[PDB]
Amino acid sequence: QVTDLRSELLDSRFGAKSISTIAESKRFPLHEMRDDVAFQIINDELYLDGNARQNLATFCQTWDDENVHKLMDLSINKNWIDKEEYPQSAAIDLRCVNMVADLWHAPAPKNGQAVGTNTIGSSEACMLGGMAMKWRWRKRMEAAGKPTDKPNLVCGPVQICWHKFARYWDVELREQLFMDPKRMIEACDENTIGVVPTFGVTYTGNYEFPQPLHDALDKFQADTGIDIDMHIDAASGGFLAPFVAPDIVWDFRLPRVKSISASGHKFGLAPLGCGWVIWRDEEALPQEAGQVIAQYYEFLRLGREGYTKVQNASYQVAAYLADEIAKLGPYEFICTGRPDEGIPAVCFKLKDGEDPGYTLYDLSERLRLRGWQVPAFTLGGEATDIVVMRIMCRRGFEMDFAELLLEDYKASLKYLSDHPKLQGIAQ
Amino acid sequence: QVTDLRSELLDSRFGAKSISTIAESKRFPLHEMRDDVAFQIINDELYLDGNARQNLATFCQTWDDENVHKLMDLSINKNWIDKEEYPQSAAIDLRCVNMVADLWHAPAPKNGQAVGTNTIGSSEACMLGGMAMKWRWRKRMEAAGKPTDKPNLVCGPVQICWHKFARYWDVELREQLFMDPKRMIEACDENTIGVVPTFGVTYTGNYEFPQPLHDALDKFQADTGIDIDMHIDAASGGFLAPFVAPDIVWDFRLPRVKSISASGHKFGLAPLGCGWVIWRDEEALPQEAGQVIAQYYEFLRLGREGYTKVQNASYQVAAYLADEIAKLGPYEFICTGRPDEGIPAVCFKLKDGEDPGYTLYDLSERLRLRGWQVPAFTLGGEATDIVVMRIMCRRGFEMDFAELLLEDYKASLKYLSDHPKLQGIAQ
Amino acid sequence: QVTDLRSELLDSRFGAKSISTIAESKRFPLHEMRDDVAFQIINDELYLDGNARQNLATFCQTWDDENVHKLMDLSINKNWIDKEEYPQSAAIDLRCVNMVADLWHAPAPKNGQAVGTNTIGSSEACMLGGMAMKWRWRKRMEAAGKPTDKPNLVCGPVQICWHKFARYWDVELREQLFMDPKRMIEACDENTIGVVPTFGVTYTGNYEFPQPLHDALDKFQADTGIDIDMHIDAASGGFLAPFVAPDIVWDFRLPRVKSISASGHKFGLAPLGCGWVIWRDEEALPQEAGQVIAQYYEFLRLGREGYTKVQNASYQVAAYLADEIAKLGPYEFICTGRPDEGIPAVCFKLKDGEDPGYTLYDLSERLRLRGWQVPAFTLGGEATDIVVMRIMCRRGFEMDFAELLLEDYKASLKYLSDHPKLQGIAQ
Amino acid sequence: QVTDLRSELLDSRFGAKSISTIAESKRFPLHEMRDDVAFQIINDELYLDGNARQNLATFCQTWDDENVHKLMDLSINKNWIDKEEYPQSAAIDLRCVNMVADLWHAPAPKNGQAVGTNTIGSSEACMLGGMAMKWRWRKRMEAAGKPTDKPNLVCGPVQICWHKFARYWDVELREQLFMDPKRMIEACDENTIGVVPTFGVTYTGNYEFPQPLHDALDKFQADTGIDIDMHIDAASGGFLAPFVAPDIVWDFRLPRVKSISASGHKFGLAPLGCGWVIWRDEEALPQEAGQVIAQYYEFLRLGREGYTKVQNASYQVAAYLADEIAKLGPYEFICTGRPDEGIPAVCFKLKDGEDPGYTLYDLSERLRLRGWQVPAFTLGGEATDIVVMRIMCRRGFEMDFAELLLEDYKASLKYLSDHPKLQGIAQ
Repeated sequence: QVTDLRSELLDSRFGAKSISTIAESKRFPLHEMRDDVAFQIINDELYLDGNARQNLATFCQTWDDENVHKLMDLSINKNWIDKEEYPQSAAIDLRCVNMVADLWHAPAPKNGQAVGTNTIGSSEACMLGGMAMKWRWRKRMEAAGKPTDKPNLVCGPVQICWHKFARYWDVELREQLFMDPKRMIEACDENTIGVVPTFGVTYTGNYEFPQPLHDALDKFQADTGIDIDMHIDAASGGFLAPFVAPDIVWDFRLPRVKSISASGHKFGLAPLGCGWVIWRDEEALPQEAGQVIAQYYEFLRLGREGYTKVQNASYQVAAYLADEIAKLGPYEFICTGRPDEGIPAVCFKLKDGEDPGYTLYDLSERLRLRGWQVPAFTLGGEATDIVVMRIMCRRGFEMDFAELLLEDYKASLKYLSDHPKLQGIAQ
Repeated sequence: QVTDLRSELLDSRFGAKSISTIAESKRFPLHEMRDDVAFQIINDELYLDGNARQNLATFCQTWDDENVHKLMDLSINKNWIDKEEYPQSAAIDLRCVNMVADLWHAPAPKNGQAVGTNTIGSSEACMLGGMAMKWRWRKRMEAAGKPTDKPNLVCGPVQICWHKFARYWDVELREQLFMDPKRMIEACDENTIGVVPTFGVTYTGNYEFPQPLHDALDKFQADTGIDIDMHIDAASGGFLAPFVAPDIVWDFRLPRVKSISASGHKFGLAPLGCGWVIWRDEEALPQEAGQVIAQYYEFLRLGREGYTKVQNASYQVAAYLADEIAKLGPYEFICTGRPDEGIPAVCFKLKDGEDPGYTLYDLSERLRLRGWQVPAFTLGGEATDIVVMRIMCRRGFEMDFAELLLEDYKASLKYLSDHPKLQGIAQ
Repeated sequence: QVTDLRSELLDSRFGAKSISTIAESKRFPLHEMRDDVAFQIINDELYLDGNARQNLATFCQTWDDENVHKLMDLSINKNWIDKEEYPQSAAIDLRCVNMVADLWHAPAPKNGQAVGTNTIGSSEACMLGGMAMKWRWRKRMEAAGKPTDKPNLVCGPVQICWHKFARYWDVELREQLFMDPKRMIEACDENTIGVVPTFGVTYTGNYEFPQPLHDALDKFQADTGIDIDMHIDAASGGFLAPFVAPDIVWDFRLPRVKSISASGHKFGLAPLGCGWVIWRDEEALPQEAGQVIAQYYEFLRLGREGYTKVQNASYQVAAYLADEIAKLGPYEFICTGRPDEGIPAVCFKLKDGEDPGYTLYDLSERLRLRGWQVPAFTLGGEATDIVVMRIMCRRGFEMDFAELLLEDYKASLKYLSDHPKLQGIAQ
Repeated sequence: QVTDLRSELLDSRFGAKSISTIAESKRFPLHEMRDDVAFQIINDELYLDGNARQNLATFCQTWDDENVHKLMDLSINKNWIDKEEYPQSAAIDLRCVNMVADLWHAPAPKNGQAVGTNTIGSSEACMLGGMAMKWRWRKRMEAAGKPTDKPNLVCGPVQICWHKFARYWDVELREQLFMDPKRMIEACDENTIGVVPTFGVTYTGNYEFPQPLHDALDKFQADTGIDIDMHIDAASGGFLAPFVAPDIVWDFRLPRVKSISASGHKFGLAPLGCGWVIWRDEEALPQEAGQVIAQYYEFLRLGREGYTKVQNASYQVAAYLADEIAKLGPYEFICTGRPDEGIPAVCFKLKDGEDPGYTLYDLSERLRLRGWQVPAFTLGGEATDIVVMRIMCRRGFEMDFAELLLEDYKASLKYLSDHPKLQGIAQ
């Protein structure tokens, strides 16, 4: 009892009885071990997790500066949930709502504060905008006096964050890289909740433009009685276009856009995982604390100048990888990465014509051997045997890193080329 | 341009031109300032926020050791969203699901992995369990074949996390510290989705015991044909009773308990803000990453030993404050803080008979002047003019701190004792 | 024994038996506890102490950069007591004595090393200079040869750091913000040790000028035989005026100024709490280590450039608060805060005419509710009818902080405006 | 202009124009340099200062643990000066006063708080006690009615911290290792202020015992009318004997002892430099904040157990060095270092008989060559050609260090022995 306790006292962390056992799992621990052994046994499995620096499949953030770290450390616990218990965090939250609703061109608020909402993620943002539009539609059309059972929410080919809404909220849904302006309201002639055109969302890489379709909305209000609003689902374009392509018009510069939704952890440099919903004016919405601190710090420290600089760095790397991989092999880029037209990413498939002995699928793993989490994919359609690869570029992926990735690319190209029987490594 | 730039280079933190302006607000910054001045600008706001250590109105956590700090530091970015991209975080997630669904006594899972779900908060947990049992009821009673427009979900007098459900999910809801076992199913005997009795909820203090009502459920199954299940809403109880009062019956030890909901940031020592939902087994449920890792670390480091020691410390200090403030003045404690009956908290009101020259509203202010966020309240009922105070105890509230609070209490007593006109300071 | 000691080893700091007791007080501890639990026990007391950042009643320093911090860390123990054990600390000490005796315009020392002395505080400085000039007077006037029992040291109405001297050093104490040049020596024309006119000491805020009175000393030398020297008690003006207002005559630029006394922790940016005494040259004086080094670091890092920037920032925010609170209510500022005339502070009182339903005593309370230690006072005179408030500004008090104080000021205005029965909350 | 500025921006600390000049001195810096260059130029001269670890001439502290360092760095600003602005530091101050006045055996205070005073150094303590007993001597004498012009304060032969008092406070002073009990009052039969016998003072190494002289005091009270009190000047015995020699009686266990003075930075493990004065009870005294935090932390963390352990470690090292150096050469230890008799130190001279070719003056410098600041001295008496050396032992001087010191001793012994012309290296 005493001697083994003494050994438990003064011992190397790799000499104790506490560690030589397997980790706990299927039951609750009956006793307590030393905190350093627990810390080590946890740290090792996240070592096994992988290297997130080279994970090019994600858009979420990777790096944060020291001051952001200190700020989130200061704000670990306290919440903005209610009013006075922590009064300044809610104030800063309303400040950032003001700043974002300014950046996306809102009408100047009369009383002095904009209308918006911070959210945990983009899904909550989309669901909020959805039931908001549903509420105003039902209210005014009941003012009209006709009954309801068949409300179709148009557009949104593969977005499921809204299909969950339409699947649970009693909503029918009926819907080039995008849909033409006419068929849009061909399916949306009379009855409709809302029109949701994406903007730099994860699945549709490059912008699905709102100016071409707004002319449609206007002239089919002029033609037939139905006047329908919109909601842009800008998961990233909401924090890219106002810096690197300001002229192109997608915000409340148009009349009929009533609400806009974005995520701040993709490209808003906000670490935790956050989202924003912004409404045009009090008339828009119906009847009815750590991430804000880091986002406000980023807003102050960087501003339009620094944000333009960082997003232009990312677009630069995207252009570089595009051109060089283009002269690597027989590729056909669907998504190149120009600031005017899409988010900084490169999605490309093998040439229509030929197979170079090796499928793209099996190049991804020869890259993985080095630690590059570069993903290959197939799209959802009538053709199911064309396969693409996407190398998303983000903050914290410097040009040097792109060069090392391209060198490992080259090495993989040589290995598969020589040993030709690696043609079908993927399922 | 050059001279003031040189001044910008080598300057004290409080001599720069960038600081002497007011903070940003109603618009987006056009340029970028230096990181140090932005860091300070933010830091003094959180200074003005208040002192969270002495904020006794909250139940959420306050302090976390260094190991959990660096561990969450390591896991800041990565998420449990899917299997491949970060494989071990989801593994540890399912591990903690096993741990919890063990701690609340579940049937041993056949394949080897328990059923459950981690969530962002207790609200999502409550909503999820509610929709789940709604699906169960609708599907099976439609296998019976009779129409459904009259679903009354009973119990839960002041919980709004479920009133939001019943407000949006087309659900009518019809409903001593608790209600007697007979009237319970009186309101419920025929049509009913579920019965939700709380357990250590934020407003209700005492355990609303499920054993007395379970015999009721059984014998009105035996009497009338309706067999109705249950769902415990154990926000704080779920992580207290299995350590400091194990014998008391409340989890799946009873047959009809189909699901349990808890919050892990209240008394589960999990920092971020988390929740747990746990289902009995596969038959129950319908057809259709930083919190887990720190909660797993605390599970391993403390276990049953450490957790019992901690919650018993909290119950200890809660008993101490009870007795001493009891013989300070003419008080009537409704919530004392015994481990058998309630969460570690002390809620007391004025004696029914008399007023000691001062309300308990104004005593909160004379406590506040030194930083004690002790909240006074009024209860919800037909009688409005009886006021209470709650001095909730938690981890990180050592006993000498309690004696300090009591000394400041004494000082406030003397002060508003001498100057008797401070009788109606609160609105 | 063995089990409880095992528990003593593996335990959270809030589960240990050692903490669950009250702190020690009325006796010496017989045994020893662990260092972490004592560290926590102490830390929570300083938590309860208050927030020194928002304590505007003090003039002493609040913040110091990391370099001076780790520097005083390196110098924690060593002493400037003598040359033999630590020879360079005394070297830097004599260096900064040179620096100061320069900054206040001394005659160039022949040997190359100025005369002076670093001290622990301003009180010891005042006593030292007083005893020095008393020795001078007694020795020379006994070289004249007439008896000495009637020494009246004039000026210094409310300074007690000199009245302690005059209390036990056998000195008679004889003595429109300041006194006119004639009555000054009216009280003094024959027998007198010295004339002590302050220079923005703690109690008298704005400069009591020595130029107007020096012509007095000169021509009552020319008229009657008595030649009297002086000693400025510049507790703050000694480290403010030579940067932000240099043209004024107040140091040894005048002939009869024999000594100067200042404090280095007020506006000299020296952390510990220090003082300086400086003598004209060797003839004046009678026959008979962490502060210096941090003050030397700040001298080198900032110099005239940095110090000017800093004190001008403080005067800036002091003017801001003046104008804003001036247009808040019906106030009459006695001390505004112009660099030419006073230290950076704003002392104001109620208008002579009317009371706005609330005294300025009770406004300090509703400011305190948020943490602002803004002190209200009563003046010292034959008339106890006026109450004042002083909002002293210092390094570390950014301007956005000032606007935050102003917003809380506004809130207090509204509150005690609506509820009028708060007429006399202060004793 | 611009190119040199960009060079000053991107540059090693040893490539800038700022460093190539020597440090500032005889004047105030006109401009500001970079703070890192200033920090470096300060750091290197402290390098040149010396190594305080091997400075065995001092008794003051050398090392403090991490927690005391963080407490002091937390309190580097706040003061105990006044009651409200920092209320808890003063509370802890009176706590430590209670604990010290308990440790030295005071009568139990009736109200509950002891009488005492914290001070900056020992000098202020001695001066305070002196003026206190002077005041009582005066008031009692006034009641008796005889004039006071010849007050002699006995004892204190080489202490100057009291001779300054007697030099400025109009006090005549008339006064084996100590003076016999009879001659003490032989110089003090009738007129006397006080009797000051040291205890652990720096100059008189080993205790000047109060029990032998107290019988004297009692029986010359019984013999002639004069009843005279005492004051122990225990600069180090005050924090030594109550742990390592409790039975010996020198505190208020005796009646006539009215006050006791000590320093807390020598052996009280208090870093800053502090002192304590303690009075018997209210009847004793006349009619008219960082150090305490660290001393209170030491009191709690260590207590009687830890303090006994550390002082016994120091006495152990003192015994070891004594025996070993006695084995080295022909030495005659005057101060050996036994716990019953004196402070932990070893003072020794050369044997009266012979010179071993080298004096101990010149052995100290051959020790210095390695870094050992071991000092040699001569005493003030009738024969001043005997020379001693003292190796004071303290906390932070472990046995290993004593062994290395002895080895360097041995090496130096050989060098002087061989080269015999090093007879008179000291002045």
